[PDB]
Amino acid sequence: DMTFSTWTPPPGVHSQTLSRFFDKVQDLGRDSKTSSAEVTIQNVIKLVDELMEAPGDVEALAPPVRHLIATQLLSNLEDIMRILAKSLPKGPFTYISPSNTELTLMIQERGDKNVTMGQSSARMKLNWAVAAGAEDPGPAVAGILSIQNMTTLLANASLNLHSKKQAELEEIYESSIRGVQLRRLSAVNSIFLSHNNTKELNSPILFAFSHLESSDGEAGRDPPAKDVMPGPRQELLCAFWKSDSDRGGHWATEGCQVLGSKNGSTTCQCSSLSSFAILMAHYDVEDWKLTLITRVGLALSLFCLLLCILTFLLVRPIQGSRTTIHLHLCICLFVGSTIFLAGIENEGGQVGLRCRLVAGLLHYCFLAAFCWMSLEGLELYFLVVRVFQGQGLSTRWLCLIGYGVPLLIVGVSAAIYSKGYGRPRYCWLDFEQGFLWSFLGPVTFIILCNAVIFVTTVWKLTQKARALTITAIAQLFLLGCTWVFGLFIFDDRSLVLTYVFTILNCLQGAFLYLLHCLLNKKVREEYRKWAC
Ligand SMILES: *[C@@H]1O[C@H](CO)[C@@H](O)[C@H](O)[C@H]1NC(C)=O
Ligand SMILES: *[C@@H]1O[C@H](CO)[C@@H](O)[C@H](O)[C@H]1NC(C)=O
Ligand SMILES: *[C@@H]1O[C@H](CO)[C@@H](O)[C@H](O)[C@H]1NC(C)=O
Repeated sequence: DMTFSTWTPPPGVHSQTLSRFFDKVQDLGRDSKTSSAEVTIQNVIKLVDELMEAPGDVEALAPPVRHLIATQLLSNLEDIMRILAKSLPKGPFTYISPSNTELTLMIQERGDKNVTMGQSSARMKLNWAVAAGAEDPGPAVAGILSIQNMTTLLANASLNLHSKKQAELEEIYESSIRGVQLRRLSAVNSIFLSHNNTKELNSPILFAFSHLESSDGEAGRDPPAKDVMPGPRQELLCAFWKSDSDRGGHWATEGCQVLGSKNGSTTCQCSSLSSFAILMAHYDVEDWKLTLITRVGLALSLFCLLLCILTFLLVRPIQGSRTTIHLHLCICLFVGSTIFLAGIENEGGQVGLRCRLVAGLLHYCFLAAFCWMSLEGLELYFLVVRVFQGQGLSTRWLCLIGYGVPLLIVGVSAAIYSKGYGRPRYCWLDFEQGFLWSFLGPVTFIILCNAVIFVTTVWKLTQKARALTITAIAQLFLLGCTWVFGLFIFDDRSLVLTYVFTILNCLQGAFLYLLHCLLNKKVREEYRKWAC
């Protein structure tokens, strides 16, 4: 037969088990027969099977060395199959190893017929023109090899993501990717033509790769594979093995695309030919998490609001409409901050029911606190207009307005934009599909109402209540500034605006407690009465 290639380890690599494998490869190639060429190919495949079954000291090597060895082994297997392919007559050649390694070969004359080959692991529909070769005048050579336990060699493999592929993935996930963990599905490991120049195809070729299930039952009787449910943080790879100058080799996905997956199969279309395999690759991505600074600041604001609520609940001299409004505004702020601490973080998952509920209650607590501030302004207006006679406004109407107007707004918005609640990064509203206008509508309308109320109250007072109007205006400004800076903490790469948001929460709690409780004299007298 024709001269066989000498199989050598990669330079600088020492391994006794691999040397034992290559010595048998060389001796078999020395003693191979023309009628045993396809036997020689199967024997080489069985030697690969034994090498997998006896990993030895290969795993003790560096991963880049192991990947380089695996690339060399698959390349040599392609070379020896190509060499002995011309030694075989025309026709298909299909063999299954006792270690369940499938190899398909096919020899036909030159032509442009659409040829669909494959038995179990894969189905390759290719144009036969490229199988003949650009310069080879002999019969066309093409084949597919599938080996199941490259995990012996391809452990902790690396995936090189293309720049535009990274840009698309980060647009999909809306932040950076730490890395990729690779879990393959198929045993397909080699697709080759007659000539070695298969780096580019003038026409894409379709493949139907099936993924074997490692069942412990009788072989050949298993049903077709059940489809794996795709998760949020994972997408399906029609990948190939490409050598690398720095780490031996890596997985790559460019030039290939996914078309569908059913009956235990995945349909891929590729612009080139190489070692193809289907990966079920989970992407490791960091999730936006509140910093310790922000958590401590929110805890301090919660403490201040708790002191406020206890004071407004227990100090009996100060009971009134203003105290009721401050009580309920502090309650809404406390509940909103508690929900923010407990559920703004989305721990690297999809937008579930809990995340959507957290976004809904955050919006409700927002609108309720804002409407209770508006109620405080409205009662100041009513007090000034009636020239301080009184009777206020009943707490039942106050609780209807400040807890039902937000309920109506949130219910309507969640009935229209149910998909706009919760994001994969944080449990807060998403402003796509015109949700920004529908969210700023009620907010800007109540801002306009508050501004009208405050300017009318100031105008009426110009013709102790001016101090209350100033305090209400400053409190509204502080709450609005806190919320506005609470919307830009998620976007910013450098969390310097989170410092401002934390400081604004701290100042909001301190402002409420100082102005409404500490600077109050009846509150202090009640405090010393309790502490006596
Ligand atoms: C493949 O063989 C390795 C040992 O070399 C073993 O750890 C692994 O579980 C096997 N996997 C399958 C699917 O046989
Ligand atoms: C990746 O390699 C590390 C050792 O660096 C090992 O602890 C870990 O189990 C490996 N994980 C996979 C999926 O190979
Ligand atoms: C393959 O699955 C589809 C449903 O996705 C089913 O309609 C079809 O009958 C199945 N065929 C085989 C051979 O399992």
